[PDB]
Amino acid sequence: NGPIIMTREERMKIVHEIKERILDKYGDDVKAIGVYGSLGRQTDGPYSDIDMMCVMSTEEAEFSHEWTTGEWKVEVNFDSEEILLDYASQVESDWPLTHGQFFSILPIYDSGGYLEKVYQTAKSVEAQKFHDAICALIVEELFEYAGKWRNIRVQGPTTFLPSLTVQVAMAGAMLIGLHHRICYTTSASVLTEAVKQSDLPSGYDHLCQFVMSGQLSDSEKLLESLENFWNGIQEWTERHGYIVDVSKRIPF
Amino acid sequence: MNGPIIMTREERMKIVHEIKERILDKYGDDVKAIGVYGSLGRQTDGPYSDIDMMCVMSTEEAEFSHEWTTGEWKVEVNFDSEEILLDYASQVESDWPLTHGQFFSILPIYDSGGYLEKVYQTAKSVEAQKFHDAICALIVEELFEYAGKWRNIRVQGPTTFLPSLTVQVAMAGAMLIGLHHRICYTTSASVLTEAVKQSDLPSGYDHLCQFVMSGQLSDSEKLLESLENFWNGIQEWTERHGYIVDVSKRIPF
Ligand SMILES: NC[C@@H]1O[C@H](O[C@H]2[C@@H](O)[C@H](O[C@@H]3[C@@H](O)[C@H](N)C[C@H](N)[C@H]3O[C@H]3O[C@H](CN)[C@@H](O)[C@H](O)[C@H]3N)O[C@@H]2CO)[C@H](N)[C@@H](O)[C@@H]1O
Ligand SMILES: NC[C@@H]1O[C@H](O[C@H]2[C@@H](O)[C@H](O[C@@H]3[C@@H](O)[C@H](N)C[C@H](N)[C@H]3O[C@H]3O[C@H](CN)[C@@H](O)[C@H](O)[C@H]3N)O[C@@H]2CO)[C@H](N)[C@@H](O)[C@@H]1O
Ligand SMILES: Nc1ncnc2c1ncn2[C@@H]1O[C@H](COP(=O)(O)CP(=O)(O)OP(=O)(O)O)[C@@H](O)[C@H]1O
Ligand SMILES: Nc1ncnc2c1ncn2[C@@H]1O[C@H](COP(=O)(O)CP(=O)(O)OP(=O)(O)O)[C@@H](O)[C@H]1O
Ligand SMILES: [Ca+2]
Ligand SMILES: [Ca+2]
Ligand SMILES: [Ca+2]
Ligand SMILES: [Ca+2]
Repeated sequence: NGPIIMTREERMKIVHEIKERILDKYGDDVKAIGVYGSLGRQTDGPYSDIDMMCVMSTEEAEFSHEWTTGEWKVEVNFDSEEILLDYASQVESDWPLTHGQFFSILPIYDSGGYLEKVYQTAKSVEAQKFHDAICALIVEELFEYAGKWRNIRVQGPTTFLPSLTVQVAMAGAMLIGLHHRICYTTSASVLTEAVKQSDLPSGYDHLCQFVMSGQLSDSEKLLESLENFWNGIQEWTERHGYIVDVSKRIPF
Repeated sequence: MNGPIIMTREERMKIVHEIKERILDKYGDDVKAIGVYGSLGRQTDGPYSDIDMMCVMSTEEAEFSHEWTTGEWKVEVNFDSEEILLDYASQVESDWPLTHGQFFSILPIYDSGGYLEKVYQTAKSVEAQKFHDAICALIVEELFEYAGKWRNIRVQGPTTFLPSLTVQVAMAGAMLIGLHHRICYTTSASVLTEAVKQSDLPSGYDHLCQFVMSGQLSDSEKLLESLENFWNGIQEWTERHGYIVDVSKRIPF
């Protein structure tokens, strides 16, 4: 019947059950256990799942247990300290979406401040990595998206335009999050938090109103809204020094 | 940069061969093969399409990519050792229908020993069990969690996320059906349009896709009905096709 309603107290009872099972199964190879996601922020809603992370002493440990009981869902990630720290210091195009997990850790088990170390590593990422990730996002994501809707304008399909518009607004949100080096609280609040940030690219907020409201059927408006956002991107990047290399026809 | 410019297939192929020559010049006999994938590999590139190319290296553990723009056009070249590429071609993730069409239409431009054919043969020869597992994982990892997200939206918001979530659910359903039929979608723009003409869809999916394809995503009440109907169709569909996971234990490890 899909996920059921659960209270915060029931989810924490489940968490401590998982904690005991982890400690029983892996014992002294467990360095730390934490809850992240909305339960880690103590903002989980009725239908929220449980996300837990485990620091293992075993070197090269990298596995996950993800399951449902038919009523609720749990995900537990098991990483060696090195693998977890290296992932926490790595900045992809979706870093604002993903790395909020290291800012929300509720420690449940910790033998030596490992969860604090993970948090310190995530909040201390060098500014250059956000610069590089922003330039990568423009090339690998926004430029490709611009080709996709320009193709749609000349040859369709307009049936893809609503989905693409959603993706573009999300990519724009990642761009803003990388620029402010702030992680969004949750996925559902990515767009609502993005448009309250300072320093938006021209045309971004207008595009987001289509995605947030769901009024994505006027495909001519959407293409014009995408173009204005794309135009504002070049002005915004030049104004913030996120300059993309266009000088080499073949850069290797 | 003025964004992507109009380019013809002839111009894009001229660019491909310039890249091939530079790859062959730089890596010499460590290049086992070079091929084109994406819409240019299918010779269906549109005016604003970019260029996607693959390269098989003999160097062990080679795994890098060069992706760049000139301000007018964009290129991506992926370099993989044969082993890494054959391994990647034979793993089935939740997004296999989105990603692995690349191995079925490679336009060959350089090949020292049928490596491009070997990649294709590897991609088509994946065991049925790998699709079964990917489908069961997808239900747990993606659909069940999406169901909680829209149920959370109904009770505590935000509805401003609902159009986006609905797009994501339609895409995941498209992966689900593509995994079921072992069909890879052509390009991202055709994922939903091809998913809905597949036989034996879960009940409520085509209606959900009609919301997403038409862009009529402002009626939060109707979307929530539609997501629930599709979620119901999933329970019927998986359970009728044997995509069953044991869910009886509170902690299954
Ligand atoms: N190449 C074979 C294998 O690919 C894997 O990565 C796969 C996937 O992650 C990766 O996706 C990469 C991302 O990462 C990176 N952040 C930007 C890049 N444009 C995107 O590329 C892919 O998605 C784009 C659509 N948005 C497509 O336009 C593009 O043609 C496609 N190669 O491309 C690969 C599939 O083509 C691993 N590298 C490795 O297991 C092995 O190399
Ligand atoms: N965990 C530390 C690091 O995680 C990485 O993977 C990251 C990412 O791909 C991975 O994503 C995994 C997927 O893969 C897997 N196929 C389904 C699973 N629901 C999803 O989980 C992630 O996405 C969900 C939202 N859709 C979130 O609810 C979930 O909490 C989040 N961990 O979770 C990790 C981030 O939390 C690498 N494994 C490795 O660098 C190292 O293990
Ligand atoms: N695609 C993704 N990949 C990796 N991490 C992600 C992710 N999406 C979200 N996250 C990270 O993983 C955490 C848990 O994500 P989710 O379970 O999907 C939503 P949540 O933040 O717990 O709020 P919720 O109550 O709506 O569930 C996020 O808070 C975020 O830090
Ligand atoms: N998110 C993704 N990740 C990995 N591969 C993807 C992908 N999306 C699409 N693909 C694969 O990579 C190839 C190239 O994708 P893209 O360049 O993004 C669109 P295309 O198929 O070339 O048509 P188009 O560029 O004319 O719109 C696709 O044909 C497809 O097999
Ligand atoms: Ca969660
Ligand atoms: Ca989760
Ligand atoms: Ca392409
Ligand atoms: Ca591409």
